[PDB]
This record gives sequence, structure tokens and C-alpha cells, in this order.
Amino acid sequence: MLTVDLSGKKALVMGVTNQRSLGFAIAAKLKEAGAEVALSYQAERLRPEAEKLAEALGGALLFRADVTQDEELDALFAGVKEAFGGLDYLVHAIAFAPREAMEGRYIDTRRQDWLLALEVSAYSLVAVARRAEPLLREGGGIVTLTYYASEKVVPKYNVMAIAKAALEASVRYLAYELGPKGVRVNAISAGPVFTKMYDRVAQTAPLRRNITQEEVGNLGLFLLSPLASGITGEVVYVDAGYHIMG
Amino acid sequence: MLTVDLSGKKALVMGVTNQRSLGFAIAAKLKEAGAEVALSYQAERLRPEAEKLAEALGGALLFRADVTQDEELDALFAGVKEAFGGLDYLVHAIAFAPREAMEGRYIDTRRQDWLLALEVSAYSLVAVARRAEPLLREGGGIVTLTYYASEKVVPKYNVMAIAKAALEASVRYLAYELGPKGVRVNAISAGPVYDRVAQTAPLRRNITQEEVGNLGLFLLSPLASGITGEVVYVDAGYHIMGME
Amino acid sequence: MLTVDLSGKKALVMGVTNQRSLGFAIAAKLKEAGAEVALSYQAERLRPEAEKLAEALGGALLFRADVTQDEELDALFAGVKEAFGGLDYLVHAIAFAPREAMEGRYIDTRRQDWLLALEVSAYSLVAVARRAEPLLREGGGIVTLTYYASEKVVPKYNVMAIAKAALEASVRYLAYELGPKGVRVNAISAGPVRKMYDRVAQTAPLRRNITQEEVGNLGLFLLSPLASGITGEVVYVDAGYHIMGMEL
Amino acid sequence: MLTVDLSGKKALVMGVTNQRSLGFAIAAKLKEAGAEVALSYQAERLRPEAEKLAEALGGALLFRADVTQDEELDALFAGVKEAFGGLDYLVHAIAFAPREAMEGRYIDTRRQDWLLALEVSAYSLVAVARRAEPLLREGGGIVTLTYYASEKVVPKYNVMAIAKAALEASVRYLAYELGPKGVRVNAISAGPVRTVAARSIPGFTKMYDRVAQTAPLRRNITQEEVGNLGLFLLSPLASGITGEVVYVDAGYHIMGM
Repeated sequence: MLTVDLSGKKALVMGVTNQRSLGFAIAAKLKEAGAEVALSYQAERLRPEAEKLAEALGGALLFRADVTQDEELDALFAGVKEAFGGLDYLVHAIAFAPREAMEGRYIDTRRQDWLLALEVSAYSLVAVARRAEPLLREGGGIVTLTYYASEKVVPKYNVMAIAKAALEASVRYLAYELGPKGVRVNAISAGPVFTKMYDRVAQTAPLRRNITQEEVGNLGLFLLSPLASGITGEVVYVDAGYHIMG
Repeated sequence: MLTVDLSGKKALVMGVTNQRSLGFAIAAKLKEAGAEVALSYQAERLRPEAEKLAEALGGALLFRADVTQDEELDALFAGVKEAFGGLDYLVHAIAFAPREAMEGRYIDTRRQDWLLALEVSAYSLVAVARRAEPLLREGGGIVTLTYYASEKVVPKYNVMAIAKAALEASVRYLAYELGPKGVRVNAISAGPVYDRVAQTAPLRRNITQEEVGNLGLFLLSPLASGITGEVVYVDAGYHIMGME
Repeated sequence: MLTVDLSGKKALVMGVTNQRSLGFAIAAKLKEAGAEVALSYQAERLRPEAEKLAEALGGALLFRADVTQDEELDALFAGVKEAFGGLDYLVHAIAFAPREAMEGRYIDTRRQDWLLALEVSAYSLVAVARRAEPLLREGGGIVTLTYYASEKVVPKYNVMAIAKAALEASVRYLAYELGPKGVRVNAISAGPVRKMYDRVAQTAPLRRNITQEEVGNLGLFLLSPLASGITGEVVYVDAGYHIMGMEL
Repeated sequence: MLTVDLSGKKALVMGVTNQRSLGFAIAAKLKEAGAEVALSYQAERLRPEAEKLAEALGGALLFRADVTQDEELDALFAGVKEAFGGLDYLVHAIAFAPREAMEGRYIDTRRQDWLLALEVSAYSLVAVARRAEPLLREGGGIVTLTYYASEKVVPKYNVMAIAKAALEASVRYLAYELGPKGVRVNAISAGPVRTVAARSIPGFTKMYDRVAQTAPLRRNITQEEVGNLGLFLLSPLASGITGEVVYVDAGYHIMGM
């Protein structure tokens, strides 16, 4: 049998606020594999919520940081450097779009809402990748989350679809720029884990079912682990084959 | 023989600052096909340059407006509605990224610069599309410019590549939202208008701005009435190559 | 006002057997534009049908040739060379898959049926492009038809989907090899032309199906000098249907 | 730590003729994970070579079968069924194009050569998938190999690029048709690797140097990296993945200028 032993490896998981999320599933698999995890949380008032996530994982180091504040991101990574000495994996599970932008039509998106969605959902990957670069050890990597709406029109996804398109293009450019130092950058396009798409996916996908957060966690583990050492700049789909359907 | 007659059609061309540009090329072809053109210009201090452009087109209305200012965009379309009564075509040739963003690596892009690039290069399509919607007549259309860097890594294009990815995704969503009312939205992915491109491209030469202008005219004309949400490449076939 | 004048231009249109074909729509637009057209017909027993098509176009030269027979393709282009002196456009509207292959599942396609579909639907472009190469003048081009099932799974299309995937990849490699001499090669991915039609209309951004004229116009454009900078491209004329990630 | 234990799993690996091949690499990782492997070999005169391969894998059943012969493929699967009772994985590493087709221009490909390339390289996936269907258990899967040339033009790959385009479309359709029964179908798009198969592609050496100098990782991948991706896709870790073409090419394909 094969064994994936990530003991000694260090991971920073961002944008997670609940145990029922893609970001937490990846963190859980990373911990199961033996890696030590650090979780960022947006504001001090969210510390207790983060603490519960840390406990659910069986232990994790916490750091406060709002991804829209460069000063706080600097603090976060100085903190990660001091506590871990370096970094191996970075899980980017940050995503946000104002409610106003998500209600209605994409064409009606307000300037401020559009920019905030792009800033938090796409630019944040750039912001953290740059600060993680000095800490990332050879064989390390960054993995983010995306969705099919980035390439095809999925009604009611609006600016998030555009943000994910920006995120995926960012993944390619970051893979190119961080690749020479042995750091890989990939995106995971997950299927649904609303009821509109969710139910239709189970009916139309080749596997005739929706994926689970564990299946995303498993792909995240694979992509970050040395087993995926030759894979970078990729957008890998774990959607039960839904996206290949016409 | 066949003819494309755009007599009576009205076009708003934005982002044009030079005669040697893709946006101008499209405006020129629309004019040749018989349509009337209105050119937007960014600041009043650029009025003289704008007037030279209008004159080079054989006449064009001019409207001042900076796409980062919603109030100016409102004024732009109020003026277009008053002068034209309606609108048939909108040519979005707006593209910009702060110099600092284009210098160095993409990973080093500063927050403010990154957002300004996306705001001017991608969101602007949304901003103008929303304002053009009420004015656009049936058979109307919106065309924008893009580059293949949106899908493949082209070193040094940096944030502009990401902006184009956002632009192309916006084209698809806008095609979906404006299509029911008969408005088409498409993007033109043009090659450079360098020597490496000529050596690698199937046609072994670079495209000309006229070739981009012709594709723009086609997409906007009723000849392409069944086409929307597309990114059409006019690059002498360069992007199909997996090497060189 | 702009004008497209293809008088003096020569086009060979293949795979057309009816006025409702996309190939006929393109031929009609080319003729309307001023070009002279040549139509191939598979066998003498189909000569009557070809003659009606020629008449429907307002006049056209006919040539017999089955695309699975190299000698007949050799005779076709020898005939085209003699009657036209050269060639400007080649419209490949050939498509076929044995009914057995189209009934049931793709996984159950029989060996001979699978190969015949690929041979007629994809290899034929290579075969005709090779023979047209010596005749195609600068600024000339080849355009073929395809469907999005080549990239997305459209049940029931079965082997034709795979054939179209092969056709599109062939279009790219041919664009690469014929491009240095001024020949353009592109594909047109058309949507359905009219229950099934209602579904497409409901999901397509334009909320309607495309017309055969819309395919004809894209074919005219791509072959015309207006598209001189375009090659190796697969252009969709489907009312935006394929951009939708979910049926409406 | 985590473990991928495939003990009791049965795999049929086809198209392998040398230890320096992507197909062998996947079979090796499968064996290392605990799976039992059966290798097909094209002709009885290659039995000695096949035996050396089996030995190198630490043991593996051998079955003679040429993918262009339906009766032989029937006997192959009848044999696999008799020996394994069922099947979990099918690795399709079969690829072939006549030398004449590969030498010269794609536009000059002869009819018979073109059809043979497509028949062996693409149709074979369909032929073996159909026969494997009744033998494949839930959680089962089929994985095949492909490369960038299928989507973008790489000089000198000629008909193989076309065959891979057909192979990839076949993967999507087979994923759709076998998915209901819990069987997954995926393709691995590998970057250049010094293999016996690569020698048969005139446009390989060109690609090989290019990748190392142009890919984000600034190096070529190894067959082991392809082997690992194959193991992953076939294992339960990839249970939600199907109809996908996964690139393991050091990021080369995302590059433009």
C-alpha cells in the first residue's frame, strides 16, 4: 500500500469559517496526513469561531488577518514565519461578493461591489502568494478554489463567476512566477456540495450524484502532496463530471 | 456581389486615442459601411487629440467621459441619447493598467494598481453595457477587445491578462443578460499589430489593424446575427500553436 | 456602404445533398457574392439530386466523387483544375456515421462503423485539402462544419462527436501546414436549424435558433478577404447556446 | 499520515512494451499500492519481453491480444475474467501511428495509415471499455494517456495529435456512459518523457528541450510523476473525478509567448 506522510510539513489555510466547507475539508485531510495547520480568521470578534475550527481539526495555530488589509497580511506572515519557521502549503479558500451584487443581474453590478468581490475573491490570492513566497519551501504549493461558472454562464453567480475567471488566470501567472523555485500553484474547480444547480447536477452528471467535501479535500491533499510534483498551473475539476456535459 | 449597408446606424466607440489602434480601425470600418460614429474622450485637455481623430474618421461626435466616473458615464449616455436618439453599436476598446503594475512580476502587483487595471479594463464594459442597454436597438451589439494572454501565460502582460480574463467572462454573462432583448455581445482576441509571432503563426505574418476592423464590422453587422458570447481570434492563427 | 465582390472566385462545395444543408446555405451566399460554384455528388444515381441543387443555386458545375475513394477524389480535382483553372474556396460539409453507430451507446460502436464515420467525417477533410492545396490561390481557404458535441457530451451524437473532435484538430494542423502559402482553414460550429428546437431556443441567449442563412453568412465572411487574418479557428454561430453552463 | 491501500484490487494494463514507459510507471505504482496487475502483450513472439516486464513488476499475469482484433480482445477479457473474477482498473497506454504517417506532413497522411492510427490509438479505448464494462466493479475506473498536441499544434505529431483529440472526446463520452454504474474514465495529459513511445514521434525531442526551458517548473516531468497521477485517478481519493483530462507537464501547457 501507499502512504502519504506529511509530518513536518506546515500549512496555512485561509478563508475558512465553518467545518462544512471545502477549505476545512482540505485542512482536515492535511492534518490527517500529518501536517501542522495554521488558520487565519478575519477579526478578533471571530476568534472564538476560529478556535472551534482549530479544535475540530485536533489542534491548529490561529492568526488574525483581513485579506483587504495589507498591513494585517504582513503581520500574519511574520507570525507564520516565527511560529513555523517556514511554510509548505497555502490553502486559499477565500471568496466573497456583496449581497447586493449577488442579487439581480451581473450587468447591474455597482462599481464598489464589483471591485470588492474581485479584491477579496481574486486579488487576495496574489496578496498572500507574494508574502508566502519567501516562506514557501521547495516542493511547496498553493491551492485555491474555483467553479464552472468561471468558464460557462451559470445564472445567479454574477460577479463571483468573473472573480473566479480572474482567480484562474492568476493561478496560471503565479504558477509561472513561483515555479522556478519549486512552488506549485493549482486551482480546484469543485461541483456543488442553490438547490437549483445542486439537484440538476445529481441528475445530469455522469456519476449521477453530487461530490462531497471529502472528495475535494482528497484532491487538495493530492495536489499539495509530493505525489503531484509535476502538476502546476492546473484547474482540476472534481464535479462528478458535470462540466463535460452538454 | 453582396453589400453591408449600415446607413442610419449609430455607433459609440470608446477608448480610442490614436489612429494607429484597433478601436480606431473598427470605427473606420463602421464609417466606411455607412454608420455614424461618436467618440468618447477621457479629459477636456485631450479635446484637440480627439478632434484630430474625429476628422481622420471623416467626422464624428465627441463626448468627454472617464470610465472610472459613474456620473460622467451617465452624462456620456445622456448626450448620446440626445444626439443619436438611440444606439446600434458600442465598441469597447478601453484598456489600461498602471505602469507600475506592468513593470516587474504579476505577483508583485500593488492592491490599488491591480484594482485600477480591473476597474478600467474589465468593469468598464459592465458600466457602459448597463447604460447602453436602454439605448441599444434590436440587432444592436457590443464588441470588445481582448488578447490570448487571458488563457495562456504571456510574460509581462501581468494584470492585463487577468483583466482580459475578467472581460471575457463578462462578455459571456452580458451576452446572456442582453441577448433576450436582441443585443449581441462578443470579444475580438487580436494578435499584435512581434517578429516571433510572425515566425510562429500559421500565416507567417502579423495581422493588420484593418483585419481587426473587418472582424469588428462583421460581428456588429447583421451578417453575424447568429453570433453572441464569442471570443473570435484574428491573430493569423498564432494561438492554435502549442510551440514556439 | 461596404461590398463583398467574389466575382472571378472559384468554390468547390462538398457534402451537399439538399437545399436545407448548411453547405448549401454557404454555397448560396458565395454565389450571391459573385463566385462560381462547383458541387460534388457521391454517385451517378445521385446525379438527379445534384442537378436540382445546381439549378437552385442559379447555376453550378457538377462532379461525381465518393470521398472514400482516392481515385475519384483525384479525378474530381483534375476536373476542377480543367474547368476552373484553380480554386479559391473549398466548403467541406461532409458528415456521416452508419445508422447502427448512431443507435444505442457510443461504447457499443462497432469497429467498422466507427472507422467509416471517422473516415468520411474527418479524414475526408485531409484527403480533399491535400488535393486542393496545389489549386488553391493566395487568399484562398477551406471551411468545414462542426458541432459543440466535439467538446461537450451530447448524448446520441455518439461517434459523430468524436469525428468532429478529430475534424477540429485536423483543422488546426491543416491551418498550420497550408497557412505559409496563403490558405486559411477554419471550422464553423453551427447550432441546430429548425421539441428539441424549443429546448435550444429556451436556453440560448438570443432565445431562438440560428438560421441556415446565419451559417451561410459566417461561411461567406470566413472565406472572404474580410477574414484574411483569421485561421485555425472554430467559430460558433449558435445564438450563444454553448456558453451556457446550465439548461434554462 | 494517510494510506492508499489497493490490496485485493485487480488491474489490466495495456500497451506496455518497456519499463521506460508511462504505462509501466502506472502499473508499478499500482503494484506498490497493493494491486494485482495483468499485462497484455501484442504477439506471442514478444512473450519473452512481456515476461521480463512481469518480473520487473514483481509478478503479473500475461495475456496475448492485439487491439485491432475483436476476437482476440474477447479472448483477452474472457481470460482476465477467469483469472480475476472481476476488474477494478483498466490502464490504456496503447498508442500507434504508422511511420509513414509520422514522417512528413499531416496533410499528406495516407488513408490506410490515418485509419490505422485512429483505430489503434483511439478506437481501442472504446473496444476495451466495452469489454471491461461487465467486469468492472463499483469504484472501478479506466485511465488513458494523451498529450498537448491534441489541443494545440505541435509540429511532427501529425495524426497522433488527431488520434488523441479523438481519444479525449471518447473519454468524455465513455465517462458519461459508464458513470451511472460507478465507473470513472479519465485521461492523463503527460508532458514529454524519455520513453520508447517517444522515439516513434519525430516532434518529441523538440518538445522535450522546449519544456525544460519554458515550463513553469523549468524541468521535464518523470514517468513516476505520471505513475502517481494514474494511481491517484484510479484510487478512491479521486472518487469525484471523471471525464477529466489532467495535465502533468510541469505547467508547460499554460504557457503562451
